[PDB]
Order: sequence, then C-alpha cells, then structure tokens
Amino acid sequence: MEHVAFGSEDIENTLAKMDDGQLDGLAFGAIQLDGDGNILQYNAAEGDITGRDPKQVIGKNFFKDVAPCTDSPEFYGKFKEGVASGNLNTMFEYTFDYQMTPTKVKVHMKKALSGDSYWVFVKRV
Ligand SMILES: *C(=O)/C=C\c1ccc(O)cc1
Repeated sequence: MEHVAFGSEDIENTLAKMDDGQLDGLAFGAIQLDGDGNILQYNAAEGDITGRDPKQVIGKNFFKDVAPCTDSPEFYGKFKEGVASGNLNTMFEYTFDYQMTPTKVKVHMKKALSGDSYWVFVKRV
C-alpha cells in the first residue's frame, strides 16, 4: 500500500514520484489525463471500481470513449474550464453508470505538478 490519503493538500507533489507500479498501490482510483482528455495513466483501484482494464483504456479519450457519462457540464465542463484556466482543484460526488451498475463516487480533480497533466481521483461513497 502507498499511504496517501484521498484529498491530501499536497497530493500532486507526492504522486509525481510514482510510476504506474506505485500508482497501483493507492487506496483509491487515480487517472491521469492530458489537456484533451486522453488517458495517460489508469490505476488498479479505478479498474476495481469501474470494471475497466487499466492497460486497455490507456491512450483512449475519457470523455469521448471511456466515460461518456462524464460528458456533461457537471464533470467535463469543470475539466475543460480548469485546463483553459491552467488551474484546477474541485471535489464533488457523481454517479458512474455507463455499461456498469450505477455506482456513487467522490471525485477529486486536480492539476498535476507537471504542465499539461490533470489528475482524476475516485473513491466509493
Ligand atoms: C460513466 O461514464 C461511468 C463509467 C466510467 C468508466 C470508467 C471510468 O474510469 C470512469 C467512469
């Protein structure tokens, strides 16, 4: 296990040291996105929540292909605004219901320490 708590003030700092191996040790889902919504990293906890296979969704667009239920002003709109502004830090509850049993989650989106990368963090509620 990688002891990092969900919602940690300095989470972008802590996770800049991890490779996909270490990311898989998190107590929660973590997705890394580029500015366009493309998946750069997808960890095993997220796979456990959504039933997706990590390696199969890497390189796919999250809002277009993988998760259309987040293609909405309540999710994707917050993301596109963060990317445009170059700052992002927001936490909100959401239901994931695409090709899966509807599953209520807590989502935290935050800009990574690195230029054009963005984190999506997910835990069950
Ligand atoms: C809604 O679009 C629910 C599905 C879903 C699939 C994968 C990930 O990572 C998040 C949400």
